[PDB]
Amino acid sequence: DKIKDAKIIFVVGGPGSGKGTQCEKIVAKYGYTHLSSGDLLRAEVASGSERGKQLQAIMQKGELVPLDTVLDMIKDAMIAKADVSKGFLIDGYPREVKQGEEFEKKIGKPCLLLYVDAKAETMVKRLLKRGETSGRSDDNEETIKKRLDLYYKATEPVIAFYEGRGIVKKVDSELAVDDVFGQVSKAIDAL
Ligand SMILES: Nc1ncnc2c1ncn2[C@@H]1O[C@H](COP(=O)(O)OP(=O)(O)OP(=O)(O)OP(=O)(O)OP(=O)(O)OC[C@H]2O[C@@H](n3cnc4c(N)ncnc43)[C@H](O)[C@@H]2O)[C@@H](O)[C@H]1O
Ligand SMILES: [Mg+2]
Repeated sequence: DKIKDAKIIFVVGGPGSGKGTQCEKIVAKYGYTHLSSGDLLRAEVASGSERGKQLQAIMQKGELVPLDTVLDMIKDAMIAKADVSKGFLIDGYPREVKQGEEFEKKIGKPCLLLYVDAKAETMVKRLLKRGETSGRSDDNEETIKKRLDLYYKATEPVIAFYEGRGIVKKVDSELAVDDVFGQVSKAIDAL
């Protein structure tokens, strides 16, 4: 039960808002264990498994993969690091209110949610630029629009939920990367 007593930080924001970017800075500075739902899912794809093929199809459409699948991947990763971790940074989960609730039922309660806030047009620009070079098949304009629609519909209520909980710190991800990280640092330092 090292885990349920562990420091757990949720990182929530739209596609291309800068979640991963900020999380890499957090890792370098604070040394937290970075668990990205996207990275865990893409790792399953990379394994060549039949599960991986199914997840790949879902992610290519810009849709949410089943709750149990991603939560179980995250839980397993947390357990594998429970003895050595300085704290957990959960990046890209939860993306619906039910994902937050099941995480609290099966794992533990977050002490902080970092709301990486960016405008829709900013996210589109960022993702199209990244899509010029990235290995992501979902960085195309049509799928980008689907990802955004899902974000506002399903994931923004997550932000509202943890605002009601009282643990959200909003960071302005339209500033320069280091400037955003200053706000991130402020929030983490106050823990
Ligand atoms: N919980 C879940 N449940 C069900 N399904 C799930 C799930 N999680 C994932 N899935 C499935 O997996 C798919 C992929 O999800 P996932 O990969 O987890 O989420 P994502 O939001 O699509 O991730 P991105 O990498 O696109 O965005 P990011 O916010 O991390 O931005 P980044 O820092 O890279 O930055 C983006 C660009 O902007 C640049 N940038 C960042 N910040 C700045 C800044 N301040 N100024 C200028 N440029 C910046 C960056 O250099 C970069 O080029 C989902 O669509 C879904 O299908
Ligand atoms: Mg990311």
